[PDB]
Amino acid sequence: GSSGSSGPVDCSVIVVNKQTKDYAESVGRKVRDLGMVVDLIFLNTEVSLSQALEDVSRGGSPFAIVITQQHQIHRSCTVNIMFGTPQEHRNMPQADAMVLVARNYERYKNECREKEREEIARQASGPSSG
Repeated sequence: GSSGSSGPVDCSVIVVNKQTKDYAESVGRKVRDLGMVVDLIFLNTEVSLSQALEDVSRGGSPFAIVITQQHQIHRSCTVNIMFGTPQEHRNMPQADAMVLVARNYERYKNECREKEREEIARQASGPSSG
């Protein structure tokens, strides 16, 4: 390796609010219980959601979870896929999300792996270096 910053998050959790630090800390770990890389994005009065969504895609994050005060009450997040057809799941129960994520993920991987190292046989410094 070299250092290891973080990389692409299978399912990144978007939490603009702070109060939802624990609640979000779950939905995120929940996706991890499936064996999917998840992270927590805190935007404590900083930037906006999109700003994160933009980094989500560009970052690689195929799935992005939306968290917020309300979402806390209803206890539901918004799973927005970044890869493949534009599928926007609005209002979804954790259990479901976990299934929609655990399910999609399975497939996504099938398309992710593809094969033992793509045809490309040369790295010569890749993306994300800093």
